[PDB]
Amino acid sequence: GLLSRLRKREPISIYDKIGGHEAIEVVVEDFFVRVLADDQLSAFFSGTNMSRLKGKVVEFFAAALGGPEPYTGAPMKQVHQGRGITMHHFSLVAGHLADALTAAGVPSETITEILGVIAPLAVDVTSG
Amino acid sequence: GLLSRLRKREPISIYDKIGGHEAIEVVVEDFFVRVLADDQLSAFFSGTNMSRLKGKVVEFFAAALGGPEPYTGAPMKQVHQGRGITMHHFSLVAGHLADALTAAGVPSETITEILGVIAPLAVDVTS
Ligand code: HEM
Ligand code: HEM
Ligand SMILES: [C-]#N
Ligand SMILES: [C-]#N
Ligand code: NA
Repeated sequence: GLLSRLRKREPISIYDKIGGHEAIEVVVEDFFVRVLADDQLSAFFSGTNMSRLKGKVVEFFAAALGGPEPYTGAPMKQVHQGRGITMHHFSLVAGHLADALTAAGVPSETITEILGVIAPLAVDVTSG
Repeated sequence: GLLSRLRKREPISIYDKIGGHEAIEVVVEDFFVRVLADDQLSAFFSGTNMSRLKGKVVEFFAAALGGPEPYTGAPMKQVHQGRGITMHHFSLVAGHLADALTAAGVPSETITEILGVIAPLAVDVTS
């Protein structure tokens, strides 16, 4: 936990400074409200079990940002390959994530930092 | 509230000097009376859930004006996209918001300041 980590002189992760698992859950739920309300994006999710997807995305984001929870989903490249996702769609999704973070009161500098973790994933997510 | 914020030595926001969230609620009500009575604007809001929109507008204005709570709604570009809103329409809306602020007793200088915050948003809202 954050307390145990501080006793061990480990620096505070992005996961911990934004509020850990509960913060991420709330952000991911809001993120998908936004993504599914966006008609440039909704159709990508037409065949998707959304409770399941959100579960996996919480796990992925938590792990990417320094959380201790395992990611129990499939590899990014495999999942996204062939879905005709361009950098335009990736960027829109990134926008909605930034919006969800903003809505949750995450400081803008920390959102930028998170975007810097997430942006390089576009390589695995997009077709081009 | 403003009291706790001053104790922290935060400078007084536009939000705080106009009376905070309660003042903005009152203005936004009157604002939309003006907008929906305007024949050049009202059809845009045909079938809109006004109650919901109003809460989001209050939230957006509060945040834009330096208020404590984040805006949690859709960004201005996305929400206004594909509506064909012109600078003419935006100007009318801004005019209606100015008149609502005036009617609420907000000093002219502060309405001018608020319009300075609002005016640059025309880039996202229009065309
Ligand atoms: C921001 C970077 C992104 C991350 C971290 C991410 C993460 C994930 C995760 C964890 C899954 C679940 C994998 C599994 O089921 O094991 C998934 C699936 C999926 N993602 Fe993404 N994703 C990202 C971007 C995108 C974008 C930009 C799109 C399209 C606009 C997209 C569309 C999909 C679709 C359609 C699925 C499949 C759901 C299903 O199985 O039907 N993702 N993604
Ligand atoms: C003056 C600056 C403006 C601000 C701050 C503003 C703010 C907002 C907000 C907060 C929303 C709701 C977003 C959401 O649902 O998450 C919205 C939606 C909307 N706005 Fe504006 N707006 C502005 C200008 C305009 C103008 C000029 C028009 C048309 C003349 C307009 C017409 C609409 C319409 C039709 C909606 C959608 C309502 C619905 O959901 O049915 N807005 N705006
Ligand atoms: C991917 N959500
Ligand atoms: C826009 N109301
Ligand atoms: Na695939």
